Amino acid sequence: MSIIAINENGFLDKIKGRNPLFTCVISSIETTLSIPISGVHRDVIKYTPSADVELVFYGKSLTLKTPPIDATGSPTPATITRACVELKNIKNLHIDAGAFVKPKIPFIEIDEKPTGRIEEGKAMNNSKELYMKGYLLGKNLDAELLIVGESVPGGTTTALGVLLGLGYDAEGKVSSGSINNPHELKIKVVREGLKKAGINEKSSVFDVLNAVGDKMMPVVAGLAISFAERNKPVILAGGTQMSAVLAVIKEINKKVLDKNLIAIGTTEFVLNDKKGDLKGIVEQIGNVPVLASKFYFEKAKIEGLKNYCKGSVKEGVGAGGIAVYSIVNDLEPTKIREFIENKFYE
Repeated sequence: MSIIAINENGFLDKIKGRNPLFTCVISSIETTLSIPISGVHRDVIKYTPSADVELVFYGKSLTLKTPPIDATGSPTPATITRACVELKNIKNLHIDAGAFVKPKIPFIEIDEKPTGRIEEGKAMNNSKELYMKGYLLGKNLDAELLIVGESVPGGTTTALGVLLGLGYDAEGKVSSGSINNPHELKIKVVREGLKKAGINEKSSVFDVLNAVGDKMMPVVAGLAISFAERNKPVILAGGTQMSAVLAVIKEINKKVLDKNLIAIGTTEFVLNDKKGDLKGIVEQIGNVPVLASKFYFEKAKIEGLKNYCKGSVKEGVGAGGIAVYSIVNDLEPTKIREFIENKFYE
């Protein structure tokens, strides 16, 4: 309808009428401060993830005082997530797995240290701990459904690395936030780091993460496995990075994906990315529902939204996913667009 479904195997009936909790897991990547692997400008990259979740939780950013707009002038996808949170009354609580600058709203601290130098094969020490920290947290979170999103700048390069390190064919398939994608750079950083950590076929998932992952990933894997083991549906609210994460879920608990309980929820912009292949990556991982939200941003009064139609900003902060949740639960898609148009004064 206003949802694009790839292997909807009675999953949409599973998220209908259920009570959600939304959470966004934020992290920073040390590489990102010296190497322009991400589209977020260096001058503001440290502050970006907190500012995102502040907008979702509180209604405005508090470290950054400026409005939801990126280079290109596009409203950042937190505007979508917020819209949904306000129009569908979705309780939300956000998690820090290493943001350079911490949020000024209440947040769950899980790891205060950033993800490390990806090109040096030292992303982290404790992918297993982070996984467990996320698992145990999930037990104490009560909801009939989890929508778990992310906000990690440079996360598109760690998604590439982790998938490549688990032996998937991902090369032209993981993409970028922007239209421009410095692929040559990104893949050199990732391969450089797999080389240095000594990653191979015999490597464990915790090694690959430790080499080139980002800390958001284990936590979300823990969170998701936890809800899935309790027979609760989970929407991995992100694009191509969530495929990486799905890949990790498969390594830790292959038999959880046999339950039809974990879906990727993203936007039409990611799905229909000319420069990437979410569907393709996910076919290699397993038969998992992939669902994208339609925004009808072509009709938007605010021109920054139409930039989504071009690829200039595609997804983030669980926007794709929380909108899937909303739309299936009877939010008219245009209500999202209008919300954002009305809200643009703060």
